[PDB]
Parts: sequence; C-alpha cells; structure tokens
Amino acid sequence: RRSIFDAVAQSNCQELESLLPFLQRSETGKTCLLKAMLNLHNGQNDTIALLLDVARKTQFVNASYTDSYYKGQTALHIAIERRNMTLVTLLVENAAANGDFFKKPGFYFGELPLSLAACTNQLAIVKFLLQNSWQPADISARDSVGNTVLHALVEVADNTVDNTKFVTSMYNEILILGAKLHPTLKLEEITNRKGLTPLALAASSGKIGVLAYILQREIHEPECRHLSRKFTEWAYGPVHSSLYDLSCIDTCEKNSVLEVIAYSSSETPNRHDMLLVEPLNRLLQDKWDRFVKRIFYFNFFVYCLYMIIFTAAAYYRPVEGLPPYKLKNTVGDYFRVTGEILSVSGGVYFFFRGIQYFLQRRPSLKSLFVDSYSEILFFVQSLFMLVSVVLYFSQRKEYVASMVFSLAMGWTNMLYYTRGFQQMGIYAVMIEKMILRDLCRFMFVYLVFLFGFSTAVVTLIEDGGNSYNSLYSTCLELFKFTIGMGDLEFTENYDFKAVFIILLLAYVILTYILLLNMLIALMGETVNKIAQESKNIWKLQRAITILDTEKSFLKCMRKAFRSGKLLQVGFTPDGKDDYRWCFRVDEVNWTTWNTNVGIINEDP
Amino acid sequence: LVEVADNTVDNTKFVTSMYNEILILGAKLHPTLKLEEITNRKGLTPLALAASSGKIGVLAYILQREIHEPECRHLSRKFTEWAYGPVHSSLYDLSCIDTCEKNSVLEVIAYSSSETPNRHDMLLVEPLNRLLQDKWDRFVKRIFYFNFFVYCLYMIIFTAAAYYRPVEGLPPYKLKNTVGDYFRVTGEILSVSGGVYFFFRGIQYFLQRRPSLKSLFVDSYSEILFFVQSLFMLVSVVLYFSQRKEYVASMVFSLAMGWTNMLYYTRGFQQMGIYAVMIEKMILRDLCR
Amino acid sequence: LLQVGFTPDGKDDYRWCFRVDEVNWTTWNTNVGIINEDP
Ligand SMILES: C=C(C)[C@]12C[C@@H](C)[C@@]34O[C@](Cc5ccccc5)(O[C@@H]1[C@@H]3C=C(COC(=O)Cc1ccc(O)c(OC)c1)C[C@]1(O)C(=O)C(C)=C[C@@H]41)O2
Ligand SMILES: C=C(C)[C@]12C[C@@H](C)[C@@]34O[C@](Cc5ccccc5)(O[C@@H]1[C@@H]3C=C(COC(=O)Cc1ccc(O)c(OC)c1)C[C@]1(O)C(=O)C(C)=C[C@@H]41)O2
Repeated sequence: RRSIFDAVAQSNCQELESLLPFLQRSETGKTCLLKAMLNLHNGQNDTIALLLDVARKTQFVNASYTDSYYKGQTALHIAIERRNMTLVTLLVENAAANGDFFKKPGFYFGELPLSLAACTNQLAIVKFLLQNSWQPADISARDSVGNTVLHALVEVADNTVDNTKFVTSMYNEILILGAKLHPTLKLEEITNRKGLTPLALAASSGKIGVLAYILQREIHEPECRHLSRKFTEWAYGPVHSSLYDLSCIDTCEKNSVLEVIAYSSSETPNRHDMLLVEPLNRLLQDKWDRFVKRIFYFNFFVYCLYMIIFTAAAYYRPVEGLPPYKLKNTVGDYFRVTGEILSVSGGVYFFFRGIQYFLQRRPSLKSLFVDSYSEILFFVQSLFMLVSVVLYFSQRKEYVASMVFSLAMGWTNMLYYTRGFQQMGIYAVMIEKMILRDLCRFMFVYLVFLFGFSTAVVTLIEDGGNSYNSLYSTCLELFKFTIGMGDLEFTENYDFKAVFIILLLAYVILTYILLLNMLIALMGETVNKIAQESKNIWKLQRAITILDTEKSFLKCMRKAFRSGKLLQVGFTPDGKDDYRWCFRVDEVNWTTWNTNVGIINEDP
Repeated sequence: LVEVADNTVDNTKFVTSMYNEILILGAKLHPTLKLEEITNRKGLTPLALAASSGKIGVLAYILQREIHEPECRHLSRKFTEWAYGPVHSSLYDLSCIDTCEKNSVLEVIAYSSSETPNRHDMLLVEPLNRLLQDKWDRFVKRIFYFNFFVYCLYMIIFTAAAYYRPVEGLPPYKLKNTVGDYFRVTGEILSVSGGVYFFFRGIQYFLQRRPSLKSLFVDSYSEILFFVQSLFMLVSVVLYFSQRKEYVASMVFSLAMGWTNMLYYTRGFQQMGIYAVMIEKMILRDLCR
Repeated sequence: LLQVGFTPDGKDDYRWCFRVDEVNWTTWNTNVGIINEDP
C-alpha cells in the first residue's frame, strides 16, 4: 500500500508496472484512483488509466471515502472540481457527497455531480452530464435537504455582480435544457424539504439579483417560450404594453413572494430594496389605490372616535370617594359609563390583537424593538388599560396613575396612522429611529454628568434653608439648567462660594453648551445619512399594512379583490391556451426603434 | 530601503520591489544567513523599523508576502493552508507580530508617541485587526467588564461615604460605636485606598512612557484625568488630617471627576466609544477658541 | 503552531500561524502550493 501510494504521488508507472504482475499472482478509505486524481499536476497523473484497466481486468470506480467529514466523495467529484473535462469524461465512461464538509470551513454546492458542475461555472460538464450517452444525470434529482440544481444555484448566489450574472445565466441555461429534454416536467414547481421553491427561496434569503431575474424574464425562442413571465401584449411605435405573470407573487398555496418579503424577520439582508422590483411596486400601489386606502381611512376615523371618547370619559372621572363609583340616575352618569365601557372594550381588543400578532410572528428579542415598534406600543397601552381596570375594581385609587399613562400613549399612537402619507410617514420613521438609537447614548452620557455633579453639589451643601440638601432636589435643580430655567444661586447653605459657583459653571458649560450642541450636530448628520433609507422603511411599512388589510378583508371577499386580469399569453408545449393572471404595464422608448417580434396580439 | 520609503505610491512600489529582489538574491547566495533578523544600532529590524517609522506600505508588504518560487519559499509569511473551490484558507506567520524578544509590531505601533505619521491606519493591515479582535473576544472582554464593575462599586462606595460626611465639628472626626460610623469609616478607607492605587498607577505610566508636553494632552488624556482625580483625593486627605475644613472643597471635585471618568469605560463599545472620542476632541480643540 | 514547509537546509518549518478563510468567485482556482492535500 505504501509503495503504491508513493508511486502514485511520484507519477511514476515503472514501480506500478513491476508490481502489477505480483498483485495478479497474489480510517479515511481513500482508494488508489482517488489518490492518483488528488495527486495530479497539469494532468500528469497517468497511472489512473492503468489502474482502471487493471481493476476492470480483475466496482472500484464507485469507491468513495467513508469518513464522515468526506463521506460520499468519489473520483467523479474530484475530476469535476479540478475542471478536467477529459478526465471527467474518461471517469464517467468507465452518488452524493454526504460528508460534513459538504453540509449546509466548507463549500456547499448540493450533493450531486450535476449540482457541483452547475455551481462551479463548468457549463460544458453540465451539458455533458445531462446528455451523456454512457449515462445521463437526473435533472430533477434532489439531495438530502431536497435542493435541486436550481435550489443549489440560488443558495450559492451572494449578490455580487459577477456572482449574480453567473447564477442567473446558469439558471437560465439549465432551465432551457431541462425544458428541451423533459417538456412535461415543471422544474421550478419542485420544492425542498422546508417547502420553498427557487423563487420563494430567493425571496426569503434576500437574493435580490436572482429574484429580479426570475420575476421579469422572457425567452424569445419559440421552442421554449412558456418558460417566461414577462410578455409583450402589443407595440405600435415607440409605445408598447407588456404583461407580468403574477403566478405566485400575489396568491400562492404555500407562500407568495410578497408575504415572504414583507414578513421576513429582518435577518434577510435587503428586505427594504426587494420591493422595488418591476412588478411588485406597481402591484402594491394598485392594491393601495383600489380597495385598501378607504379601509385604512375608516380605521383611522374609528380610532379617532375611540380616542375622543376615552379622553372625554377620563376627563370627567369621579373625584370624591373611593372606587368603584356607584351609578347615578343622571344622564351625564349614563354617558360617562358608556364612555368607560367603550374605552375598556377598545383596550381588550388591542390586547387580544397584540397577543395574536406576537403568537403568529414569534419575534426574537433583538428584532422585537426593530420590526414591531408599533405593535409593542399598542400592546403596552392595552396593558396599562387592563392594569387600570384591575386596580379600579380592587378599590384602589392608583388606577388613575395607570389610566393617564395609557391616555397619553393613546394620542401619541396616532402617529402610527401617518404611514398612509409619504411625507409624514417618513417623519414618523425618523422619530422612531432617533428614539431607538441616539437618545440612549445621549441619555447615558447626560445622566453620568448630571449625577456626578449633583452628588458633588449636594455633598458641598450643608443645609444650615429650604432643605436643598437632598439628592432629588439637587438633581431637579441641575436639570432645570438644561431647559433654560436654571437659577445660578438657588441656595446659600455652603461654606465655600467659589467651589459652588465653579461647579455650577463647569456643569453648565459641559452640558448646556457642549453636550446639547453636540447632540444637535449628531441629529443633523443622522438626518443626512438616512434621507433615503427612511423612504424604503416607510414603503415596507405601507406594504405590511396592505397585506394585513387584505388578509383581514379576505373574510368579506376572499377572491373578489384580485389583482391583474386573466389573459392568454400563448400555447403550452403539449396542449394550448396558456392562461395566467397577468398585470399589464405600458412603456415608451424612443432610442431603440421597434426591433423585436413576439407581440402576443395582432392589433394594439 | 525602509528609511528611504516616504509612503508615496510609486516610492512604495519601488521600495517593496527592491526589498523583495534583494531578499531573493541574498537567499540564493547565502541560504544559511537570516537577513531580516539583523538589527541596527538602535536594535530595530526592517519590519520593526517600518512599523516604528510609520511606513504603512512597507509594513503591509512585509506582513503579507508570499514567494511561490520553490527555490526560495521559506522567505514568506502568508501561506495557503488549502483550497477546494472558490473557498480557501490561508495562514499568517505572526513571528514577531504578537510576541518578540526585542519589540513586537503591535506594541511598537500602539505605544508610538504620535510623532509617527499614521499610527491609526497601521492597525488595518490584514493580520493585525483580526488578531486584535481575536484577543478581545477570547480573554480580554471579561477582564475589561470586571474592571468596569469594580470601578462602579468603588464609585458607589465613595459617593455613599462622601454623602454622609460628618458636618458638626472640625476634622479629624472621632469614631463612634454606632454601626453607621463603622460603615462610613470603611467607606472612607476604601476611597483612600482607591485614590492611592490610581496615584501609583499614574506615576508608573508617566515614568514608563515619558510623554512630551505637546503629546501629553493628545495621547494621555485619560491617564491625566485619573491622575488628577487621585491628586485631588490625596490633597483632600492631607488637608483632612491637618485639621482643615477645606478638605471637602477638594473632595467634591474629586468626586465629580470620578463619575465623569466612567466615560473611559465606554471604549469597550463602538458606538459610545466614538461619542467619548468626539467629546474629548471637541473639549481639546473647539472650546479653547 | 503549524508546519508550513521545509527549511532550505533542514526541514519542518514550524511557526505560530493565524489561519483565516477567504472566498473569491472571479478568479477560478488557478494557483499551486496548497500546504495540505485535503481541505
Ligand atoms: C416601548 C418604548 C420605547 C417606550 C414606551 C413609552 C413609555 C414611551 O417611552 C419610551 C422611552 C422614552 C421615554 C422618554 C422619552 C423618549 C423615550 O419610548 C417609548 C415611548 C416613546 C413615545 C414617542 O412617541 C412615539 O414614538 C409615537 C409613535 C411613533 C412611531 C410609530 O410607528 C408609532 O406607532 C405606534 C408611534 C411616547 C410614549 O409612548 C408616551 O406617550 C409615554 C407616556 C412615554 C413614551 O419607552
Ligand atoms: C485636564 C483637563 C482638560 C480638564 C480637568 C477637569 C477639571 C475638567 O475640566 C477641564 C477644562 C474644562 C472646564 C470646564 C468645561 C470644559 C473643560 O477639562 C478637563 C476636564 C473635563 C471633563 C469632561 O468630561 C470628560 O471628559 C470625561 C472623559 C472623556 C473621555 C475620556 O477618555 C475620559 O477618560 C478619563 C473621560 C469633566 C471634568 O473633569 C470634571 O468632572 C470637573 C469637575 C471639571 C472637568 O480641565
């Protein structure tokens, strides 16, 4: 064994030739062929052919490494990786890499020779394997996870421009070849174990390039034209109207692309930019303009009424006695009690809606305050209302201490409804983001400074006065300096006036002049950085609003409000009458001058 | 060759190319001799000299250089452990980047007196940033957080003991059998011990580094502030045991400084470390004018 | 501590290395000198 391995590594067949007659007369698992293939330089491994001939003259071709790390690897995989067309053909003429190296430091390409060839830019080897006379590869085969070659191609994509160009081109080539070989089979419809298709997988994983390619792709070849999603309804001059498939973009049995993009947990790289693709933005705008805007405005109006009733009923709360408060025959009492009942009902409604959302989505802690700010705020207001009810019926007077907070939250939650308008939706987005990010840092630093100087000042004071020798009072008096209401001499119970005035001046210069102006500068810089990002965040928020409204209204009319019209785009390869729910859009282009064919309809 | 380099793009290309050529020829003629190991009178090697003088181009060339020629391959620092497809894992030498007998590159870059042109950008080279992040994640983060926690405890004890200072009489204040007096005296002892500790640490730093006056407030802001707080504490002690009531006039200042020194510990976090950096720089530059 | 090759006179060039991975689509595998046979 050692001598054979040494001869194979040395690329010398003299020792192997001498030992062959002797053999005839007489943890890893690597075979002689695998070792020869691995230890090959510039195709200098010549012992492979002799070893294969000897093995045939004496099952060895399929020998594979048995190690869990490299389980399943064979000579064909090594040849394919090495980019040896001749060696690959020779090995094929005369499996799945399940090893941990090839599972989801490692490289994932699927677990089939066809997938490995497809993911590596060896198109010729893909073609040869697909139409190899000795043995053709199975285009529809799936690995352990269930990914096909198309799933593997989607997984490989990393949004790099060259990588995107590759993955899209190879996807198109494999699609066309698969259609040519097996017209009946629908390759894209296949799903992996998780249940996602290549399009759904691309939308879920954030691969914007693959999604953009798939959504709007046209194959002009008459041989394979049904493998397209964007057609051309007609064209007269520089004007032409086209269609988009919208097959599983609007409503799909498993999961549509819109809801996969919108309901992503923000771990997806670029959810915000994934809705700018050609069909999706226009589809969302169509849904907004058609039937969602009126429902949104009605919801806003009803919330306004609820808040007005809540404010009126809380303003006129009974003040004399202890809760609960017995009813009175006066009409005012009846109206007040009606207001309280309506407020409590609204609180319960929001409580249940928040619980429903948190169960359905199961957000993680990190993304809880980054993707569900509005839901958290509404749920917290409902929680305050319910605590207020519990205290009120427990003969406690602290219920008001809860109620007011809820009431305050109520009004400040009206900003949620500013997402129906672009220019105010962006303003609310910036308010949210600044509150989340900047104020935490600013307040940590501010409180460090304030507490340090308040402790120093109250230590200096001796109260011997107005009992200013209190930490709370000194903290409040030093905080007043920040809001332009600070008295420089608010006490005289100190033995040393110079120390007191020096401390106050230092605090004023360090916080009022330095920290606050620095915060102004940082807010200005942040406004510039996120001028465009806020627009994308607002668009995502409105898209989620549209999806929620449509899902809620599905009960009233599940399929009545469907986007796009059913149209015939051509004939199927086997039958005819290729009917699909298309979404027409027009376009005008002076430069190119009408040079194309395939206009579905004769007359514009 | 290192001395000649002036960080110009053409100059850098020259100096690196000639360095490589001379290295290869020297290896061919005299394989046994290790040319780079030689040092000048000051004791620096070409790599250490490049790191010290701020020559970022020469440092970047030296740190990550591979000579594929089989004749002279050991004259390389960045290898290639393996490669399967578009994925490959490589290695870096780290010979005298982490620990060196004379002076490692990391400590030469970090402990430079800011006269070096571009200390700040010299840590972005391929091995150094990842090496520092590895050290942070592995064993330094926990010690930093423990130090922050202990400083928080010290500051809380100091604040509590200074808040309840005796007000009637003249120092020193005789002890009382009450438990509150025992706790207060324990707080004072702990505060004084912390002040002495920071005093000695500041003296140690200033002796080891010997900063110049110009760079004193540009490279050792935190050290100066901690030393000044310790100085205030010691002056407070001296006045307190001299039967003077002005010790409080010192103590409070120290106390104030104490809390505002917590910002030193915001460098364990990027987004607040940058904020503290800007506070420092603005205080130094803009407010004077 | 890892072995990176053989010294010009002796052998077993051992040094304290710091491994890092890299991924690159564009260039397509064209080099030699991989220290280890198997990834
Ligand atoms: C859950 C969180 C973060 C939060 C809950 C409450 C207590 C809140 O204080 C904060 C912390 C705070 C405290 C003081 C000033 C700023 C922030 O911020 C919000 C939270 C911050 C707001 C600011 O107003 C808004 O953000 C409205 C709003 C903006 C964007 C939205 O998409 C939105 O949809 C619901 C609502 C107002 C309060 O909710 C309010 O009215 C009360 C009494 C305190 C504010 O805690
Ligand atoms: C050595 C110097 C420059 C200094 C020492 C003290 C007296 C200081 O005033 C200054 C001058 C001054 C006075 C008033 C306003 C701004 C600046 O600035 C600092 C110095 C300025 C600060 C500002 O807070 C900080 O800078 C905290 C800090 C930031 C960055 C750090 O890396 C850091 O590490 C220790 C600490 C607070 C004081 O130290 C403080 O608490 C007291 C009572 C006065 C401030 O002199």
